[PDB]
Amino acid sequence: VYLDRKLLTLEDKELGSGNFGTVKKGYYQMKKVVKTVAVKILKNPALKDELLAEANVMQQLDNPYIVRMIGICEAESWMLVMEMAELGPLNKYLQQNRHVKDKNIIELVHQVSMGMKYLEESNFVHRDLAARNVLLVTQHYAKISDFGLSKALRADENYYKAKWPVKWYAPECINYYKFSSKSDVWSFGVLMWEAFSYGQKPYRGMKGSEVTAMLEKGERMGCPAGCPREMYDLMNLCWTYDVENRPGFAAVELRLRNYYYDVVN
Ligand SMILES: Cc1cn(-c2ccnc(Nc3cc(C)c(OCCN4CCCC4)c(C)c3)n2)cc1CN1CC(O)C1
Repeated sequence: VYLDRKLLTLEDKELGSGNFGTVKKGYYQMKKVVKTVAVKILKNPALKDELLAEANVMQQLDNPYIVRMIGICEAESWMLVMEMAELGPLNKYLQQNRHVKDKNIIELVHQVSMGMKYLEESNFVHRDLAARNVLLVTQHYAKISDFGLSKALRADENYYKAKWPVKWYAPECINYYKFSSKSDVWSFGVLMWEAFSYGQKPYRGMKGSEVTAMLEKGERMGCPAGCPREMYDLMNLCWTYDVENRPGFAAVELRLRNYYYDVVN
């Protein structure tokens, strides 16, 4: 799972840019066929362990609706090589594809729920589940990306305990610093609202404490325009305040599954 640098060929263009460095499109030369890849390149304080951690999480993961890691490449700077989802972030796609029918959005978010169902079974917490971190291969095929804040849970516990996306975070994450798969279900609820709002930002114009204050009164984001009423119930079900009463992805996937096939039938 260590890749040869002379086989890789990177573009000059950047896809994304953070403190890590860059994300660039490229081509990894396989047996005969050449595979297209998205490569996360590094920019020097020992934040190289953070990248190794992300690679180590993706190494263990293996699922249709998760971004696959091809391997690591030590050359000039550290590089996390992944398979290429050509259409990009879900939020940005839906922003500039308003024609996308509501059936198609149910399909795309149900795919995310199945990836998180696997993530829950595999005992990993994502901790950054947003519409920006869902990448599209096709209009009808999504993958969950960005495992930089992801943690593998121990066999005895069922939460991790700790620059946060407060708008995607559950009450227990803000108050108690406790991250479980139920905390990701909360984030999936915000991700659903994002998708049915066509990539609109949640809690628009509000600060973290104002969002925290709003949610404590029992006030939740309203049903976005054209969103099916059964899908909006699932958002509010994902936004259960109590951690224990909130459903896991098994339940979230099962409702999205059943509802989806009453639309296509
Ligand atoms: C670690 C990582 C892997 N990737 C990946 C992983 C696999 N595939 C891709 N493909 C991809 C990724 C992006 C960010 C993307 O948008 C760049 C295209 N946008 C259009 C105009 C500005 C850039 C497109 C069209 C394709 N990215 C992205 C990231 C960074 N995450 C994505 C999240 O938004 C920040």
